[PDB]
Amino acid sequence: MTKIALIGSGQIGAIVGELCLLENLGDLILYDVVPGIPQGKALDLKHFSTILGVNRNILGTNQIEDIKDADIIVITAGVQRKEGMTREDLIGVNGKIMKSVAESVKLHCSKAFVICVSNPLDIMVNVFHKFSNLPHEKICGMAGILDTSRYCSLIADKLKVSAEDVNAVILGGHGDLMVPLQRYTSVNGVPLSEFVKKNMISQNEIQEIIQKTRNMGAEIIKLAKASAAFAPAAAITKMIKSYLYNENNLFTCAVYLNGHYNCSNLFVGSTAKINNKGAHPVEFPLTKEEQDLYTESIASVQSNTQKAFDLIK
Amino acid sequence: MTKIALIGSGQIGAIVGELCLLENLGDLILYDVVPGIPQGKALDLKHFSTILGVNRNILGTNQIEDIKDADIIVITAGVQRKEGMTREDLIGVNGKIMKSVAESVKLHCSKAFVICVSNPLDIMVNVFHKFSNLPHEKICGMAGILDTSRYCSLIADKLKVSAEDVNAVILGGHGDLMVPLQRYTSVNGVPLSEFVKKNMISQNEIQEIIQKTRNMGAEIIKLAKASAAFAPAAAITKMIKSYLYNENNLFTCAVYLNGHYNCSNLFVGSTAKINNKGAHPVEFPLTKEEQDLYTESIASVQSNTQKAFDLIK
Amino acid sequence: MTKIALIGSGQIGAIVGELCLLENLGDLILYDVVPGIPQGKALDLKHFSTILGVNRNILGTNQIEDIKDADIIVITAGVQRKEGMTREDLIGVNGKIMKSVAESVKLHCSKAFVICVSNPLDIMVNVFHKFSNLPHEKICGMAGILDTSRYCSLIADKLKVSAEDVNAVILGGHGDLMVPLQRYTSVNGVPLSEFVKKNMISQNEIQEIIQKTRNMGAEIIKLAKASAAFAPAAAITKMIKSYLYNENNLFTCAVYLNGHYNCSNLFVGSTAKINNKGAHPVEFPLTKEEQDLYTESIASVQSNTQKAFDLIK
Amino acid sequence: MTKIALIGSGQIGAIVGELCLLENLGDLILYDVVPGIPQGKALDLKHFSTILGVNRNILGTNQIEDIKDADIIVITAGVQRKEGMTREDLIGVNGKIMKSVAESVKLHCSKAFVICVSNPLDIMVNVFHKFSNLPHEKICGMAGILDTSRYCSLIADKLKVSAEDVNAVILGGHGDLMVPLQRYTSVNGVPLSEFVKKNMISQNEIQEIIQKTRNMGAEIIKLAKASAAFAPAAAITKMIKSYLYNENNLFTCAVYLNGHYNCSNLFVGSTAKINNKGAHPVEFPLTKEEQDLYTESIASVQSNTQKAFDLIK
Amino acid sequence: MTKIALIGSGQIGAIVGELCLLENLGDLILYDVVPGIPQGKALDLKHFSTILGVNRNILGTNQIEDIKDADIIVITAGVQRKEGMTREDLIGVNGKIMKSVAESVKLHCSKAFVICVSNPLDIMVNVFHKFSNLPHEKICGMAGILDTSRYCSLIADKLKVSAEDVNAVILGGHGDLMVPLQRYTSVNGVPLSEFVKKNMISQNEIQEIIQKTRNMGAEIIKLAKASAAFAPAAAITKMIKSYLYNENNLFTCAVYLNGHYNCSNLFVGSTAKINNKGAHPVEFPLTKEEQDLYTESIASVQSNTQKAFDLIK
Repeated sequence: MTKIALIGSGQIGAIVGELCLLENLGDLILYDVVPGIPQGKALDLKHFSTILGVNRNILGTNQIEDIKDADIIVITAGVQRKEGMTREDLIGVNGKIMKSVAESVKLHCSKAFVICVSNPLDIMVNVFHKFSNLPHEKICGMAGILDTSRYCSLIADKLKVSAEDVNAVILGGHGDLMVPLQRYTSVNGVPLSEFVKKNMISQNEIQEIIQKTRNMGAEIIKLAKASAAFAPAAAITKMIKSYLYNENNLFTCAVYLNGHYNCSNLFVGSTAKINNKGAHPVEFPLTKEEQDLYTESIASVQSNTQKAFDLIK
Repeated sequence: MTKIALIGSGQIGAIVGELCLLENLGDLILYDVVPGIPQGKALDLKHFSTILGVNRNILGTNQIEDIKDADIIVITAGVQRKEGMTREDLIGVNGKIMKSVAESVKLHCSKAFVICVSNPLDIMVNVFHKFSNLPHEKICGMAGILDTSRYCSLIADKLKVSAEDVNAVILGGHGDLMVPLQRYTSVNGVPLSEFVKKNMISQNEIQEIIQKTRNMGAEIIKLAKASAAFAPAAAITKMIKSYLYNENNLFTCAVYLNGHYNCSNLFVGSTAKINNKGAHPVEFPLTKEEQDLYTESIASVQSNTQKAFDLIK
Repeated sequence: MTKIALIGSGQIGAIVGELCLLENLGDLILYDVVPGIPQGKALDLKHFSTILGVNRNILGTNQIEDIKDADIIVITAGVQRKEGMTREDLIGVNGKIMKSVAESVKLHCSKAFVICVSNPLDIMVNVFHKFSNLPHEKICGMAGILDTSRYCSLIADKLKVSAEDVNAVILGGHGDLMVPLQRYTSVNGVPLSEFVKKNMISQNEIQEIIQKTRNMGAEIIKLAKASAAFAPAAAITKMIKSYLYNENNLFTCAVYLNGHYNCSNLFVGSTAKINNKGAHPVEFPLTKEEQDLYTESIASVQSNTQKAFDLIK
Repeated sequence: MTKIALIGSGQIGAIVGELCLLENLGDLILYDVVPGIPQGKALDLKHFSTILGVNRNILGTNQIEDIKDADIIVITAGVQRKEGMTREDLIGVNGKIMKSVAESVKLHCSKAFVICVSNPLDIMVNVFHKFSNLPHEKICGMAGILDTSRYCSLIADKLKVSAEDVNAVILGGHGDLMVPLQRYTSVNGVPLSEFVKKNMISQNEIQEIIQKTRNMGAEIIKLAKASAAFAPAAAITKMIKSYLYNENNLFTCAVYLNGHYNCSNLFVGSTAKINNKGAHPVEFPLTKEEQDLYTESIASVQSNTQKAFDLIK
Repeated sequence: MTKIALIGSGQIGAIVGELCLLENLGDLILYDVVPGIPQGKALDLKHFSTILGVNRNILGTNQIEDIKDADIIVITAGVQRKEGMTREDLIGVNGKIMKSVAESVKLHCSKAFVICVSNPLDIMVNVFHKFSNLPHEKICGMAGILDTSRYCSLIADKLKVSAEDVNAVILGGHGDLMVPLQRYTSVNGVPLSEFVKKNMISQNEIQEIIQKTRNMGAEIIKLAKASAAFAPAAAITKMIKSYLYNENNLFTCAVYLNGHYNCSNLFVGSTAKINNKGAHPVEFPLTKEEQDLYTESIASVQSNTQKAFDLIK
């Protein structure tokens, strides 16, 4: 009975649709502006569903009114960045697209939980909120899970351990001003600081890792000649699962802050719980230095978000 | 410990890699001729692995020697067809590529089980056999599973049933001369013929469905502007699973015929079992009319194969 | 949000609960008459859930009112048979228990879909219907998927093939009078009759297999000193999945017949579809000899159902 | 090709076999001393396998020589404790049974990786080592993962968070002298201490939770009238998976200490990595108070292990 | 210990301070921009306190940093409208003042609960939220209580009953687009509609009363040559009391809507509860016609709020 609408049928959308089918999360509505594309991918995905014994319904459409009564909405519509570009260079073109999608969600399915993915992520979540007229807990953006996966994955490699239970918190915008928190990094419960004391990893090796995390998006663009698609889709699916199954899992994602971390009236990457009712920030006790860094990230997101609103006229 | 080598890191390969990671089938070696591409997709796949709690190793490489000791080889290297083109139009360019891959497998991992996917499928399997020097049971191509999924998917839709237990046999080349067998089509055990007697589907509706099944590959290319990637990948992964886990499943795939169905010394789509030891054809008692259709399909594959060998000097 | 209520916290119930948790089908309500038992299994199932990363809610209770607003009900309450007993020996004691459970469902959650498992199976589905006051499509029992598994499993062994795509229809009561249909038995589409023609299996071997299928329930009792628990639980889960996810899969199960197969006003093992709206019988064209066997099975289920109603006073 | 041998076909063994089948980990060998019991459970597991589309081989046997060439061995053979008994009460009867299993493993498959589960756990691992003549890294016992899952499950409930990414380290014997480490407890990376500072949980509430974790095994026995089976099986499976797939995951489990934590020549619950080569202890920097508690737990295990060796003559 | 800060020491502020003292709600901080004014009113209020036996502390100040650690903040700073003006004519001058106060509250007492009173009310609340960086539940504006008191007062007069237990809901902006709800008007529990049926009041008399309620603000300006001061202060005090004493009273006030009444991301007059944690909207089921009126009011408040933000660059 659950309806999942993918607004954007590119790489990410399609793989998200694939991963939702694998876990039987819901019926799919594949939407795109470009004619034929969603219908073709929907055909493929049906055949895929037949081979693997999944039976959910899949509809490829160019009519956005087909999004009606979606329980979940995943927004990948928009242009992606190429080599040499920043995510912020897309601000003009994608802000306009995001507003249009917001307006459509507003009139067709105001009760949906909305995961925004268009870049620059945090900024575009703010645009979607402004024009959508949905409650703020029902809107979020995925980024922190992806940055966290990269950071953890690199930490796990250096420590010669499974990435499976390396966890971490990364605060702030999906960009160069991420704030990975060493204090909030653990390996199956054991803080990262124990591994530095045991000389299994150094402060410098960690700073190196943090740098690779920051530039990872660009690095994959450079190497693959396309932007990352699999990891973003898995992260999105993780957030969908947390909502549908009322899991109350604690992630980092772009979320409405409201007096948390000295910030109010802005969507930005932060620690949050996702359940039945949406995405809910949680504040943890930061040091002065940690909070200073986080505020600095929050200042960029503030500026750029204003810029985005300005450029939309 | 199992090593899976993906020769070709395009859409199909990557997704195959993705599905192999989801089921923990083995460590991946992502190979492509184009520099940087496998490395980047390997990065994305690692981060995808970290998010979903898979821990298998993933290596992106341009050095084909890294294929050494692969248990399994999936070949997607080659060019794909565009709108208006037939699969047979690729014969010239892909035959040469397949020969080169055959030669590489010959010197670097002669013990591997080889699933060919490059188009036109059946023809390219025969090229791979000729220059690889591998036993014929250790080589096959995926196609029948894909074509079956399509045909079963359409039969399921028209009968308003789950596709989950609609099974069928499609014999012959992966092309316009496929031979779907109505006699060998069932819905959770019940022959398709019972549904025609019950008037739930007509002989015309079936012929319509067989036509859509033939053109489906072209229809997706027209709509999606790219060739089917998810279904093919699932089909491949099924055949991999059958080999690795010694399942002895009965599929249709491109397999070495040797007196079966009045055909000898040719790889062509046919009923076969896949286990530990490879792909083994199985002959079922066809009617005259069925066999006649099959032989006709075999004849094209014969002709086009000879063409391919000729064009390779 | 989906609530799955297990009325009976024995082996079958607990495993069903476990399989439902693995696929995230819903929150569990584990009910039993015996104090402490459901609470303890619920603790174990929570710890299981924690280790496998499943987050659904699990409540062990002795208050049947906690079954309120269940979407799904699985009934395993009752006594099981020991060595030397038939299923029909439980008629007296389990009829009374079933009635009581019917009365409870009637006042606490009249909108649920109800899967009965207590033996003798078909009889006890008729009892539940009589005293529950639910629509007939909302009530069924599992058996035919279990018996089909056993029969397909033995066929697969003899043919040296994967059981994965061996499908079959077994009609009739879950007892000695099952009617497995050779004509509706296929191996990945290919009718069983093709394998008799190819001399891969003989009519005698098939009769042998049909006998072992009939006695299988007793053979496991004799060997394991307890009745089969894993396979039943899987079959149940499959029916739950076909209802929750509106799959419309075609199974054999105990369903309300209403002019189908010359039978009216009785729950008995038959071909049915399960979807959002419940279990719906489907009639296929039987031969005279098939229908005669099926009618004979239906007669025992009739007699024994009357016997059960009589013994309830 | 992987062979998993379950020495003991009770509740735990069967469920382990059920989980291994679900993930296609390997062919099963179900062994027990009592005739008929493994054969019957093997039948049920075959049928379960047929319904869920798993195809691995399952053999039920009373001939311990069938254990040959097992890659993995799970030992659950032995008596379980009843209400009012301690785990240590089983020392006499289970020590003898463990020695006999050791002697059998010694002559039939000396290259296996061995996961011991019979109680009292740490003690019985030491017995197995003594009489098996395997390398110490190839032997371990599951316990920590179960105790950790309980403790984390309770922490999660009190904090209103998903258990999914609550991690923790519990050191010491599987018994009243467990040492849960608050310092090494995190919620998706965030240390437990942050939740105390934020007043979301108190030091007393934590001591309460530690008490319930200690008594949990007994509490289930009291409520369910049988010992925990699902969570132990899931823990086991997780250690199997970490070995077979060379995951190098960091758990707590009974492992050979060798200068780690001021302890040498004893198997005891401790922090360890599991991979291709077996179970390897890892020492983390404990406080004086933590180490004191851990040494106290180690002392009991020492004493009781001696006791066990003594009672074996 | 409670500190109540009055930002603005005009008529309303002083009377609020008077009423707080009468009920011992807290220590007062009287702030104004004009030197000497607060110090003088504070003296008077101390003498008043001495006569009436109240002993709270009272500080008159021109230093806004004396607002630190205020639990409550009442903002009356701004210019009031004269005869012939609308509340909307103040938009330019008061928006700027409100922003400045917002900035000061931001740095000096971010934990306060903030009651805005400057006109035009709804619009200025939205300005305060924008620049203050406080959670939206911690900010509100008083208006409904005043409008409701006027409407209930007039209904009481016409019905010859005590105003004491005449209750009503008035939705929407504090202006000509108020929406009084007849359905939600009662006299000690008895709906207004019962009095129309009893012929104690007519539909026309009610429309007359609605009109007097809308113009009442202006009518007092015309007659008294100053804007209302006593009632506004009583209303404010009632909202303070509900916060400080955690009463959870259901009023109408300017509050952050978030998917309530088809409106999101705007402060506007609505039904809300006030407690410990701030002002929380509540949605009641409106008719189409009622919701249409309300949406119209919400549109003005939208437009003018935008206007206000524009006039502040």
